Amino acid sequence: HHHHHHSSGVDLGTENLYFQSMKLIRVENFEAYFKKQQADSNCGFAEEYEDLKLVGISQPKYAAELAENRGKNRYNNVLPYDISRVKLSVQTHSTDDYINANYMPGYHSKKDFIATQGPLPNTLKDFWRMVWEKNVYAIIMLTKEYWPSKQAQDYGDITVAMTSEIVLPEWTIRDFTVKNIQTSESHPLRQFHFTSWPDHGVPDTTDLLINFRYLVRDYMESPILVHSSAGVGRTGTFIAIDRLIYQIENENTVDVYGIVYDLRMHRPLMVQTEDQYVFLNQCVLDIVRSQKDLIY
Ligand SMILES: [Cl-]
Ligand code: NI
Ligand code: NI
Ligand code: NI
Ligand code: NI
Ligand code: NI
Repeated sequence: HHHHHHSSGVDLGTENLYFQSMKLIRVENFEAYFKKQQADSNCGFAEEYEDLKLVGISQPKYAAELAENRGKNRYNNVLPYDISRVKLSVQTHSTDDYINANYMPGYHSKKDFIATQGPLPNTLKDFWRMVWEKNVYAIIMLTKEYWPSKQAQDYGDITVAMTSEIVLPEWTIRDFTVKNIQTSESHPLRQFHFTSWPDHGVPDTTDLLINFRYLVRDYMESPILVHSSAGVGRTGTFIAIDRLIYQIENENTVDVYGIVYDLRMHRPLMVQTEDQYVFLNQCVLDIVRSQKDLIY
């Protein structure tokens, strides 16, 4: 009974959704389209990106604005929308449910990812609770510590213990156990840490992002938790490329505009600069160029 179509003049956000929330390009036409869009200092891509700027930002975020939850946001202007926020269980009051995090769609489902900020000192117990309560098995950390290394640490009613650390040049892979001290139930956890993605910036090469993503997929119901400082820019770019690669492999099509549109509908600022958006397109170009008769 929830399936309905809106009349005009009811929600201008929904009208935009129906009208222009997609720009689908077949891979066979993508090199020609990329050439057009990158001309004159990326004018075409800049227009796509500026058309995305107000998407999603009219949605309510009352929980995020509660006085009780102010200390739980890193920035007073990066706030989770109510509709997609990760709601935690409650012990003492309703606001116990709050964390600056959102469910983000991936290629396969609407809860494929949780996008969140790197924990604060006062939200560290909440962050590991989320990991526990939402059955997270993979964490993706994009930066340029909230976990133990030496011995087990308790964060609230959860104990975390490190079981492996492999340091590589571009990234680190850490394994943990996450154990509810009240119930004794333990889950495994793998953390994939990309170690030089600059804030507001992009990795040094497209291979680094693509190969890191494929590392995440080869080394993994349950959400993938992605975080960065604000939980939007690098986090959104990561999720986007993952969605794009699946769309290229399974469909023969690309929709960077539509995937970022969809991200913005679930959390603010996803893919936070124009260069990150252009970078997603250069990633696609390089994937397309690498996947590419005698006459008698
Ligand atoms: Cl950082
Ligand atoms: Ni229904
Ligand atoms: Ni439905
Ligand atoms: Ni219908
Ligand atoms: Ni409606
Ligand atoms: Ni900054």
